[PDB]
Amino acid sequence: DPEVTLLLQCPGGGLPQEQIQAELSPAHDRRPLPGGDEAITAIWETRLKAQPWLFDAPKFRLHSATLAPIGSRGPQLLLRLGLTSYRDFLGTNWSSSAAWLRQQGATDWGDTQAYLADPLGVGAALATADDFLVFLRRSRQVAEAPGLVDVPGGHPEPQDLAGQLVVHELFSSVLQEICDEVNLPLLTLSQPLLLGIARNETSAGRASAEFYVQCSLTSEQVRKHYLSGGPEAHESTGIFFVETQNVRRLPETEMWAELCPSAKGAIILYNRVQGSPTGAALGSPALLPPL
Ligand SMILES: O=C(NCCc1ccc(F)cc1)c1ccco1
Repeated sequence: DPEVTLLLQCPGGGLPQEQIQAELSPAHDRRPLPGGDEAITAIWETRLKAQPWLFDAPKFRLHSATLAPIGSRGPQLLLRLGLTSYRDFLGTNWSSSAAWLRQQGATDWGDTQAYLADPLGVGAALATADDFLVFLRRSRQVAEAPGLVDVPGGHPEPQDLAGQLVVHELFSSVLQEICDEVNLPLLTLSQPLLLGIARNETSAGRASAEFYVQCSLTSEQVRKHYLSGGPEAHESTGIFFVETQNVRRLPETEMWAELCPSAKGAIILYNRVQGSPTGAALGSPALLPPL
């Protein structure tokens, strides 16, 4: 799967909010482009002159994520975050020249991402009360991965002492994206666990934080809520469900070729961190069938 790389796999079946620190610092920002940020301004001008209803928005930038030694007390993850924007994204990661920016970043800074916006995404492995994961079909009109299968998620917008508020907005944002797109009540959702971070190599390496969320509704109830919103209540064109039993071997199915890179990241991390039992009971052949 060359289109996705794992940057982080969380321990202990995934990390809760209270175990994560953020450092939000202008040291974690994109570096100015070698020939100047005028190239970004020029792409943005061209785009607004064809689609003048477009608007910019701030985004978090992922610089890096350091895990503590396993089994330790205290905070288990440090996220190093800067600030970027939708405009910077369109001028770097989504540029035809994005691979040239990665090579120049390697040369100048020893960092393939130094010249890339790299806005941070969130996604969820969302499980139902009857043990299915939730999948969504993308419109055939979107710029990236058109008509592909996705999971719930989005790209959160800004507004350990500013740090704890930033971790809170990240966890809050994945629940809000579930409520907005799947049309579920907030009180049917568990507090999220962070499974890990995955990079989309088809989008010049921009990362997404992948979470586990449990819903108290059945697959049939989730479907009713999604559909009862009508076509205008969601960006996706359909919803569907796969038994958690069957998610284990999804990379061997014809579905795998239809999954967008960030959804592949969510499913790989779900299988490694929530699946793959460690103990004698769940590890026994009748509960963990060989092959
Ligand atoms: O609108 C786009 N993507 C929506 C998701 C998103 C990605 C990155 C972001 F920074 C903010 C939102 C798009 C245009 C060209 C390539 O993708």
